[PDB]
Formats: sequence, C-alpha cells, structure tokens
Amino acid sequence: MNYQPTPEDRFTFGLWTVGWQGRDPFGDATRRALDPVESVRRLAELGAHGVTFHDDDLIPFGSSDSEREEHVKRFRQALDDTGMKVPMATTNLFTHPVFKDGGFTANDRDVRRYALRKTIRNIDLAVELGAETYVAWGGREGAESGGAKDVRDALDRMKEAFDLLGEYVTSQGYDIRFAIEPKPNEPRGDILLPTVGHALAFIERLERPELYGVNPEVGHEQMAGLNFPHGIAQALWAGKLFHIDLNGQNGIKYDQDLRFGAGDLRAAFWLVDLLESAGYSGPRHFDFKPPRTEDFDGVWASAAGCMRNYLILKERAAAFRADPEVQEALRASRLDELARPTAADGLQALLDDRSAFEEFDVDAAAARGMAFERLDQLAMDHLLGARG
Amino acid sequence: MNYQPTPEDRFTFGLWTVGWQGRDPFGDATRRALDPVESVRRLAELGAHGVTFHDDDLIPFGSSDSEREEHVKRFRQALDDTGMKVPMATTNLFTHPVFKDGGFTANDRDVRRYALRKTIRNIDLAVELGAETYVAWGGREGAESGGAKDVRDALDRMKEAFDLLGEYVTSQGYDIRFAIEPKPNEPRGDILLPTVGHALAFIERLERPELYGVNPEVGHEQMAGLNFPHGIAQALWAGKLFHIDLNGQNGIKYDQDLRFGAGDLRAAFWLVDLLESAGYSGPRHFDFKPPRTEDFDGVWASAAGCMRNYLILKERAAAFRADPEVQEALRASRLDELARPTAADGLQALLDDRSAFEEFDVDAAAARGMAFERLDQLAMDHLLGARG
Amino acid sequence: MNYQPTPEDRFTFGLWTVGWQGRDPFGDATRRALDPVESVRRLAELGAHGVTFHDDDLIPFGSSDSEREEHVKRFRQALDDTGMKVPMATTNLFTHPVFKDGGFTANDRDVRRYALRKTIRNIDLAVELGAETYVAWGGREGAESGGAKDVRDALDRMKEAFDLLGEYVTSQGYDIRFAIEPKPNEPRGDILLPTVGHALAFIERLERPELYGVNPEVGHEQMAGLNFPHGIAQALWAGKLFHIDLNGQNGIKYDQDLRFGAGDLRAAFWLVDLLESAGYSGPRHFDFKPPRTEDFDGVWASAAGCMRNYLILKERAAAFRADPEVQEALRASRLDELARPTAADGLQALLDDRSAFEEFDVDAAAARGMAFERLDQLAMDHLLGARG
Amino acid sequence: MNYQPTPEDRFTFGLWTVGWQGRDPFGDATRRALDPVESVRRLAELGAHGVTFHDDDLIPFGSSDSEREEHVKRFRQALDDTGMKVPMATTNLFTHPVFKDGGFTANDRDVRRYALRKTIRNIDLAVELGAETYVAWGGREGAESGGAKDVRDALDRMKEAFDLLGEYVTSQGYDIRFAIEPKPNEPRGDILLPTVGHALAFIERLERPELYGVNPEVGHEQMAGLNFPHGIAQALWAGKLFHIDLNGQNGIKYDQDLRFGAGDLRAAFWLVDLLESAGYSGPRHFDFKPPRTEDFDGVWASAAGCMRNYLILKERAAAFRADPEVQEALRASRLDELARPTAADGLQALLDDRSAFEEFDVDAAAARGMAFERLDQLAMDHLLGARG
Ligand SMILES: [Mn+2]
Ligand SMILES: [Mn+2]
Ligand SMILES: [Mn+2]
Ligand SMILES: [Mn+2]
Ligand SMILES: [Mn+2]
Ligand SMILES: [Mn+2]
Ligand SMILES: [Mn+2]
Ligand SMILES: [Mn+2]
Repeated sequence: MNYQPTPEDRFTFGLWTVGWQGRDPFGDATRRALDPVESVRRLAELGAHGVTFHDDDLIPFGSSDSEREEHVKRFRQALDDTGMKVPMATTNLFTHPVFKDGGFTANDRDVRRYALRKTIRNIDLAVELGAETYVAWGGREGAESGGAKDVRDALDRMKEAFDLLGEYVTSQGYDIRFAIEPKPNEPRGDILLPTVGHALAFIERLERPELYGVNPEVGHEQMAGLNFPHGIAQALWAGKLFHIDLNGQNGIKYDQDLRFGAGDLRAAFWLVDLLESAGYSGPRHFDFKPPRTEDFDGVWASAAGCMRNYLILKERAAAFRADPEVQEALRASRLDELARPTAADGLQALLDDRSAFEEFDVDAAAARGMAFERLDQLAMDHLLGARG
Repeated sequence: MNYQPTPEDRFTFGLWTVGWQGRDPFGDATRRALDPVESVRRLAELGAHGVTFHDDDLIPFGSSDSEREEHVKRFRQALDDTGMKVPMATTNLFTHPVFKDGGFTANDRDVRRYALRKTIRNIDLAVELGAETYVAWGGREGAESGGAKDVRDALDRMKEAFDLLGEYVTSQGYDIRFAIEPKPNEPRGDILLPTVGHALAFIERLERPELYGVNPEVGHEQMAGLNFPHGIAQALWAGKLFHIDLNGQNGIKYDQDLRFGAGDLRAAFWLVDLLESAGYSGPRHFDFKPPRTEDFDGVWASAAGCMRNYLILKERAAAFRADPEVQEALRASRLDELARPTAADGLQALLDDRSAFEEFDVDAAAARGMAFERLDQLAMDHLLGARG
Repeated sequence: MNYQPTPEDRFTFGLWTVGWQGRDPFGDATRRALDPVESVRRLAELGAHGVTFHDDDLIPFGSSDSEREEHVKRFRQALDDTGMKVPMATTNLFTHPVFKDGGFTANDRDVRRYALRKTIRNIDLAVELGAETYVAWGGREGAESGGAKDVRDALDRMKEAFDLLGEYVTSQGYDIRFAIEPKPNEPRGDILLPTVGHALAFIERLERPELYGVNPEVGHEQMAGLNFPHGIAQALWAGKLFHIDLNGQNGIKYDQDLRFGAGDLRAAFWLVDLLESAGYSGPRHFDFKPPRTEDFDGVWASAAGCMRNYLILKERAAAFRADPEVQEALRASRLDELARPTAADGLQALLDDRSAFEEFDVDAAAARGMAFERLDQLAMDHLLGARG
Repeated sequence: MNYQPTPEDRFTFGLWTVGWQGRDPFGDATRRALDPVESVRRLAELGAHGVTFHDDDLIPFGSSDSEREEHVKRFRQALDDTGMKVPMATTNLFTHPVFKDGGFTANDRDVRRYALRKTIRNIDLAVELGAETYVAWGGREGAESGGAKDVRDALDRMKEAFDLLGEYVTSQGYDIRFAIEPKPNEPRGDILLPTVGHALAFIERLERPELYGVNPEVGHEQMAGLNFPHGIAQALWAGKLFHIDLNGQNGIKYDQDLRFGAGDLRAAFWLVDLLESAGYSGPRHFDFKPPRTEDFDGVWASAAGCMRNYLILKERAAAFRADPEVQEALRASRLDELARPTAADGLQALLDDRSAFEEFDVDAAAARGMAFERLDQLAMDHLLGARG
C-alpha cells in the first residue's frame, strides 16, 4: 500500500542477523556463511539505511594486520557502492571460550584487561567507519551458581571497565557514545544488568554518565515478562535511549530473535506509537535471526518483513493518534489530566486544600469509569484496519 | 538446634500478613479478622522484634478522629506491653476503588492529590510510632492496555509526588526515609517501576535522591524470573537497600507470598549469605500470607517458620563462608581476583601493556577451568548439612 | 465493516464475566452487583446467543427452595423475553471456604461427598435449562506444598468423582456431556490437571471416556507459556473439544481474563483460523472480566469487543486461506505433503526402500528452504489488512 | 556421610552429558571431545551403573560399516571392562540440518521416511547392547509460526511414525519399549507434545499403547512452570513412567540442564520422595550439561554431584516419611482421608445420604484448618537436617 522502505526510514541490520548460519545448541548450520559485502548489497536492495557489526563479524578473530586491512577495505567499498551507513558497532565479548566467565567481569583479571583492549581496538574502527554509537552487550557477565560471582565486586569491575572506556573516548576526542544492552539470562543463568532499569541505574554511578545510555531489545525485556514500551518510555524519560534493537519474542523462553512484528504484535504497535510520538531519531535497528528453516530467499524475505511491519504499524499508530474519535476517547479517559501537574500550586497549598482530603468525595471519584476498554478497542480497530 | 528467634534478630511482620483473612479473587475469607493488639501479642510470643502497618490496617478507612485516637492508643499499649517496635509504615493506595487507576499516577488529578494527602497524614503517624522507614508500593500504578497510561507522563507525576513527600519530611525535620517497592505486575497488567533496577534508576531523578531507597520483595523480583540476590547486590552496591521484604515464590505466576524459605530455597540461602556478609542492619521483614487452608494455629506456625528458616540459612551460610575448604575453592575459582581492580595502573598503562593484548595467551586462559561446580557442591553440602 | 454479531454467531458469556464486581485480592469492588436478568437483556442487545452460569451465580448460596424457584423463574423469563440460550452450566466448587483444599479432591472426605451432591443438584438444573455441556473447573484441586497432597491419591479421588457423575447422567438418561477445564495454577500454587494434555490423558482413564472432553481457556494455557492453538489442535485431533473459553492473557502471570483479542493477538488469529477450518460447532464462549477500571458502559463495550474481535479475525483468517497467493505459499512450504501419509506402502516397503536411507540425498533435502517466513508475512499482511 | 554412589543405585548418564563440549548458540566449544570409552571408564569410577546414547554420539554421522563396527566394538569393550550397562538408547533426529523442520513430522515426506529408517537402525543396535527402553525426543517437531505446521496433520504423522515403530519391534520380537520425551519449546518456538500430559494423551491414540510411556525431564516441565513431582505422579498413576531424566532448572528460561539438585531444590526433594515411595524401579538417568565454565575435573565433579544430591535427598525424604511426628502431622492434615474412597457405598447411597448435603455442616468443615504449614515446616526441617 505498499509499505516500501527506503534509506530515509533509517532501518539498520546487524551483519550477524541475516548472516546467522542457523547453529543452535541442538543443531548444526543450515546456511553457508555470507560475505559482509553481499549482505551490504542485498540489504541495500531491500531499502535498508545501514548495517552494524561486532569486530569478529567483520574481521575473523585472529586475523593479521594485512588480512584486517583487506576485510575493512572490501567492506568500505561495498558501503560506498550502495550508500549504506554504519551507525553502530560493538565488540564480541561472548563467543570465544576465553570469555566463558565474562569479559569486563570475568573472575580472571587478565581476561578483563584483554576484553578492554579488544573493545578499545574496535572503538577506533567504529569511529573510522562513522559510527555514532558503540553498544556493549555483556552476555557472559553473570553466573549459573551463587558462589561463582560476587555481584557487588562484579559491578565494581563493570564500572571500572566502562569508566576506562569513557576516559579513552574523551582522551581521543571521539564523539561516539555508549549504549549498554541489558538481557536477563541466556547464555548465562542470570546476566548482570538484566533489564533496562538495572542498566539505567548502573549508568548513574559511572564517572561520566552523559556518555552512556541503553540499547534495549524487544525480546530481552520480554524474556523477563516485562512491558517493552513501558521500559522504552522510562529510558526516554531519562534521556537515555541511545539505540534500540527491534525483533519479536513469544514471552518467557530462550531468545527467539524473530523478525520484528512477530511475537507480541500489540506490543510492537505500542512501541512504534511511542517511538514516533516521542520523535526518537536514532536508527531502527533489527537484531533478529531468520529461522534456520529458511534458505537465503527466506533470509531476505524475513529482513524485508522487519521493515514492512514497522511501516504498517507506523501508519496505524499515526492514524490512531490523529483520529478525532480517539482524541475524544483519550480525553474521556483523562489522558490529558495525567499530563498536568498534580500540585503546581505547591506543597503548602496542597496541605491547605480541603478539596484534596476532608471535602474530597471519594465515592464520586471512585464511581467514574476510566473508559479504557472503549479506547483500547479503538486502538485494536486501528491496528487491524477495521474502522468505519 | 534450636533456631529460636529473639527480638535481637530484628524480625518484623506486617499486620496484614498474619492478619490476612484468606480472600483471594476466587475465594471468600477463611479466617476471622485479627485485632492488631492480638497480632502484636502473638508475634512477640514467637520472638518477633516488631510490626509494620498500612494506615488502613491500623485505622479502618473512614474512621472519625475519636475512633482513630482509640485504635492508635490500643495499639501503642500492646507495643508497650510487649516491647515490640514499629520500624516501618506505609499507605494503602490500592484497596479502595478510588485508587482503581492509581494513587500518585491516577489519570484523575483529584485522586493524585488525595493520595498525597492520605500518605502525608500517615507519615505523621509513622513518625509518632518511631518508624525509620516509610514504604511506598504503587500497586495500582500501571495499566492493562497501551493507550490508558502514557508512561512518561506517569513518571512525571510519580516524580512530582515523591518530590512533594521529600519536601514535606524535610519541612517537618523528620528523619524518616522512603523505600520504593517495585513489582512487575498484579494487580495491574503491568506496574510502573517493575523491578529493583527501574526503581533505583527513577530515584536518581528525584530532587533529593538521598531520601529514597528501595524495598525489594523476594517474590516480586522472582515474578519477573530475576535473581533476587543479584538485585539485592545491586541495591547494596548503590547504597539503597533501605528495607527488605522476605517471602517465598515459585517462579512466574501470581504473587504467592509463601513463608520465607518456601519457594526458591537456594535463592533464600544466597540471599541470607549476602545480607549477612554485607552487614545489612535493617529489619528482616516478612511480607507473606499464611495460606488460606490454615486456621490460626497454622498462621502462627507459618510466621514462626519464616524466622526459623532465616536462622537455619544464616547458620549454613556462615559455616560455608568460614570453612577452609570453601575458602580454598573460592580462591581456586578466582573470587579473590574478581575483587581486585582491573587496571589500577590506569588507562595508559593498560594500553601499553602487551600482556593485555599482543602477548596475551588467549588459549591458555580459555583452558583454565573455573571450578564453579565443586564450589557450588560445597555450597549445597553446607545448605543440606551433608559435610564431612 | 461492520463486524456486527448476531445470535447466529453462537457467542456466549458467563454471568460471572460481565457481572464481575471488580474484587481482586488487593482491591474492593468497583461495580455494583448485576441482576442476571439485566445481564441477559444487555447481552442480547449486543447480539449474544446465550449465557452460562455457576450454580451460585444464579441462586445465592444458602437459598431456600422458594428463593431458588423464584431466581430460576426470573432468569427463565429473561431468556424467553430475549431468545437467549443456556448452552453450558457449571458448579462453583471454589469460592466458599469449605472448598479451601478442594471439592472433588479435598483431603476431607465429607467435603468431597458434599462437592458431588452440590454438582449433581446443578446438573439437574442445567438439563432443565437446556444445557448440552457441563463444565468442571477444579480451581481448588492442588496444593501450595508438597506434603499436603498426594497426587496419585488425588487423581484416584478425581476419577471416582467424575465416574460417579457419569453414572448419574447415564442413570437419568440425560444427554449432557462433561468438559474438564485445565488451569496450571491460581488460586492454588499448582492445580491438578494443569493443561489440556493432562486433562485429555486423565479422561482416558475414566470408566466412560466418551462422556468427557475438555473446556480449554486461552489464558490458562498461556499461563504455562503454551501455544493455545496447538493445544486446541490436539483436543480436536482427539475428538474432545466439547467447549472453549475465549479471552486474552499477556503471558506468564496471574490470570488476566482480558477481552478476547487482547493479549496475544496473533495467537487469537491462529485460534480463530483453526476453529473455523475445523468446523468447530460449539459455542464461542467468553470467560473474561471487564477490567475493574470500567463502569457499566465499559463492561458492555468490553463484551462487545470480544465478539467484534472474533468476527474481524474470522474475516482475516478466511481471506488468508482463500488467497491464491497463500495457497501457493502453503504448497511451497509443503503443508500439502505434511497431510500425506508417511508410509501408506507399509513397514516392509519402507524398510526395502533405498530412497529412504542408502540413496537418500540428505544434503539436497537439507538445502531446501521451508519458505515459512514468506508464508508468515502473508499471514501478517492478511491479519493487518495490508495486502495488495 | 558419605552419600557414595555404587552401581546398585542405578544411576545412568548420557554420553552427550559429560561429553558436552560447551557450544551454545552464543559460544564456541570450551572442552575437547571425549572418547565414549573414556566417559564409560570415568563414570564407572564415580559409581555410575550405566550410560545411554544417541546413535550419533556413539557412531559419527556418515560412518562406513567398518567404522561403525569398530566404534561399537570399542564401546562394548569399555562396558565389559567396567561392568557398565546400557539401559536406554535414542536417535538424534535434531542436529543434522535435514531435520530443521522435524524428523517424524517434517513437512517433507522424504525426511519423515528417512527419520524412521534412522531410528529403526538404532533400535536394532540398542537391542544388541541390552537396552530396555528406547527414548524419542522430538525436539524439531513444531514451529516458529502458525501457518508452517498444521498440528492435526502433524499429530497424524507422529502417530503413523510411532505405530510403524511398534509394528517393527513387534515383528522382530524385541522386548524394548518406547518412552516419549515432552518439551515445551527450544529449539522450536513451540514443540509438539509439550508436556507430560500431552504425551500421555497422545499415547492413548496409538495402535499398541502398551508399548509406549513417557520419559519426563525435570527441566522440561519446569520450562512451562509446571510442578514436576505432580506430573511424575500423573505418569505413575497412568502406569507410564518408563524412564526419567534428572537435572536442574531455574524456572522459565532456556533449558539449563544444570546438575540434579541444582535449580529447584525443594522440587528435587519432593521428586525423590515420590520415586522412592512409589518404588520406581527404572534407572535414575541424568540428562545434564556440566557448565561450559568447567574443565574436565569440573565435568566429573558435576556428574558426581548429580548422584550425591539424589542420595542426600533420598536419605532426607525417607527420614521425613519415617518420623512419627511427621506421620502424626500427615494424619492431622487428613492425608489418610485423601487415600480413602469418596463413595465406596455407591452413587445411590451418596444421593440418599443427608450428611452429604442437607445436614452437612459446611461452616464446621470450613473452620477446620488443614495444618499444612506445620507439615511443610517438618518437611523443610528434614530436608535441611534441622530436626530435634
Ligand atoms: Mn535477543
Ligand atoms: Mn541485541
Ligand atoms: Mn508479594
Ligand atoms: Mn511487600
Ligand atoms: Mn482465566
Ligand atoms: Mn474459564
Ligand atoms: Mn533439557
Ligand atoms: Mn532429556
């Protein structure tokens, strides 16, 4: 209708998304490896704006300097050939067995130091490629057992690491900012900074908090049964939504990484409504895995579907908010009053206001319906294109 | 052996715990109401240190001033008769139908103002009774549907409310501090500030953050599938564990409020280990419900079991930490190294250290086992009293 | 468009749905009680086909015979006035404190006998009102602790109870059949027969299995994180879908009882697709609760929304299945081949078929993509009305 | 004390347990491959009774006949050298990419036929090695999307497959029986036969149901939030507990496969209590993964811990059941009455018994406490070795 993405829509994809070969813990690869150059070309043809990478997605672990230079050269040529951007990069601190107990919070100090050096090397590369955001997903930070990890000590180590990275970027005069990606579990039994809230709270204890925000992922918050739009709202309220990862998840299970729109469809609607109403200006990044049932045609169909679903939901959310009948229902439900200060008159005036206590008619207020069901059915009708 | 509590152990109980009449949404009351005086006497006989209350537990909603005075007088006499303390109090902003859409974040502004006045009245009472901590559980703050609640606006209202309460306590010269209690859901479909992390993050945006901490509850974090000891560790790391609620929960379901030790027993062990190792000095408060299957004899047995289980776990955790074989296993697993700074030498030294990158033997480090399973089996053996 | 229900659509509602007064465990009632006569009239005006009841919804517990007769007379007049039917009835074996440890599986034998007599009395009433199905939801059958309930003994008692009920209906020559409603938890910590599968398995051990089927509820299976359409498919496969309860649930939490279509919208789509493709001919019954935020206008809006959402989804699922492009995608994904016997040639022929083992080209088969993502995006486009 | 296993305890392990190399979806191997001969020797030294295998654990996929013969010969020599048994075997119908959409319920018919031939070949081997039980875990049977898999058709295919296998074993005169292993999800978004109940129900529709039972796994049922002891009780009630897999899981997340005793410790206690009270005579099989943090010393420690924890729990459960104070508490809680028939007098006598209805004192019965909390605290005290 026809919901066709173009680079102006700012849709981005990780190399590791469309490039996922399909290995799962009970299963071998179902697809051959993709050359990053091919991924860049195919994503551009679909209307993507850019790509993102872990160090080890772009440059095989253990590469020589000559190999590294050539991998980067080929990638840059593909970006130049297509007009694709690289808005974000990140470090792989989870695949190699050296990181089995963590990177920044490994019990082994030598591993912690190595993790920092590996990250710093890739920050330099990210800046060279034009990235504005550097993500950190501490997927190995955590434990399967209680004695293995003293979390206060681990948080001290995690703060030290992020503070050193902030010192580094400041010393180099780089404009790049960090986005910490929470996840509750998987691959560790419990992961440190398990939700958006825990990550937001941790950032406030860093030496230079302004350099750090969050990179929430739809499926990660949903793995804790949380409301992803609500958590995004809190991140926006805090001024900390530096990046976002979009995908689908069906509740509380392993991280499915379904295409965006799959999983909890209504949550996807309310997320798009929020991002668009708030004027979020960052990339709409997809961190998803085309299911291992698919061949490459299915990989590109799944990637296209991520963007299509965002655009359909954008249309429906805008129509919802613009509909005079919805605007009336929002007033009927007192969403306008929610946005007004409780006591701009000040504390003493509130204390002196008999209408707030002695003369408050509690039963009359209690009897007033909220009209939320009518409002929500208008929302459903807009999502489904069942208005009239 | 025999794990007998005394007031020196600082165990406290809400009036609403042992006083729960057994109504659930599919069920009528199974027990008669308890007079608070009787609860104070019976808890003291069990070795409790004190009790806590919502306003409406102590003074029936809608009471006259003469009725209020008499309810408080009788309660104070029972406290004096027994030596019981009142370390914490809180407001009921959830039972009355006026609070069906919230107290502090109700869409209706008049309800928000009333909620604040109801709280302020009870802060005065709490201070009169000697409470150090004032808990706020915003159980009605949230939504069942996406359009009903704009979370950025609701967080603005929530901040306004807590800021006004901080202004109030400061204006009165009170020493009392606030503890915000997160919960992910129930009774609302999703509750605002759903976890310890979200609450910690929110506090940092208040005008006087030093006045506010968290009151985490075992079962609430477990309703999001989170690791309660880990979340307590983050609260301790932040200096924000102002109070704690102890109970049991079996995973992801309705809030069960089982007695402490029930539900996730190993998590209970690691929690006690953490509180005791950290020297937490606040009350060990039980927010639990004796199951509705029980008569009053079972109510008091369940309350006694809360304290007994804490004391057993305290003994076992202390024995674990003191055992030279465990101390050796902790070193074998590099818990000592986790507690050492990563780079006290500083950023430039780390950047110049070839042992951290070019000359780091990644394969040798990767080959070193963590020895976590042996450590955890020593922990299991200590918990079960199966050492030798 | 405009998705208007009429009695021919066979939509039914429990009296306890629209009549829910809004009490939750942390909250008092937000709505006055509804007279069943009023509910019948209001539901008929919305286009409902009928209503269902627990004994105690229609006749207050403890009523005299004269009171009982009058309650039933008034209800029958309302049914006659409106043309509403009563296709299903059930017993309340959960609200009264006598049932705190169960009805049919109470540890107390006298309670088990009473539960059976209470049920039998209401079976007679159900038959008088024309009900074809008698539901049993054993919400109190289960435990909070391991020693409280020996499940083998409880299953013996549960079988005895259902066998006695089958003997009763057979002895009276009644045509009514039973539908057992599974639920995993709430109000008990764990409920016996927690899923559709457990209930199906139990039925096979009854003396007269043909008299018993299941009454699955959307939200109950989703409280165990299960796929409700899949479970319905297994019940249909077994010939045991005797009734169904439709509502919404957001994953793993307390039973929300949201209106149908809310909660997991895509699961609602696939459910409707399955019921309609299978030709399920039973009532489309809504077991839901208008949120306690609502006044009566919101109650009726929420009930109307249940039916509206079913009808929208019915339209979209039919359009999906009828679309030649979808029919082609289904063949591309080998749904046709799934429906063909694996080895109609028989075991010996399979054993002798070299194409099934020695000469099977495993790599060629593995390379063939399933094309499931394209199929699922066609399904999404149909659900959202985004085709063209 | 010291909880030392010996072969008489009938503890068994899969080759794939201790042999797990540590690959997870975000991580490469952390341990070298183990020769099955070495695993047999090391497990025997720990006091194991036997081992189990998938075809592809023992014989690399794609092996020639000469290679196959030699792999089996070496394995048999190790079994003979140690006295280890092989009580169970199974087929790998999940790792190879050909099985990406299933084995027995693959949409591709040629894959379904191949899956059956692969299984049949391994049934022959299992019988040669003396296995009594043949497990089937359909880990790839299921879907990520609704259109991909018609579950009624898939259940038809699954029944055909199991019926053909039953025809095969009967035709060969083998004594081996099948055990179907349910799992709710992972690696598929939803797996067919997701719980013990669904598997039990499916078996009743097979042509020769007596040949089939279940192989429940602790962590699988817990991935649906279900009570594993309750599900085992239902399997025992049905006469269908043909095998069992023991491990640990912390609730609703990816399948952790922790050592037995880890995860939900109290559920482990009640499971052991049930198996021992019921006289279950099958192997106590561990399907677990030593965490990838561990070296080989940690692998063997984790395996030893599985057995140790079973033996500790066995001791504590026996002591609980034998304690006269517990026996009294069980009577106080009416567990004796739960085990008595409800109405051995028959239906007519129940209908004629005024004590069951008109003269039943509902309030007196309701007032009687169940005494479950005292019983459960005795259970806790026994588990923790805190009696006296
Ligand atoms: Mn993910
Ligand atoms: Mn991500
Ligand atoms: Mn709670
Ligand atoms: Mn609490
Ligand atoms: Mn329900
Ligand atoms: Mn229902
Ligand atoms: Mn498993
Ligand atoms: Mn298994």
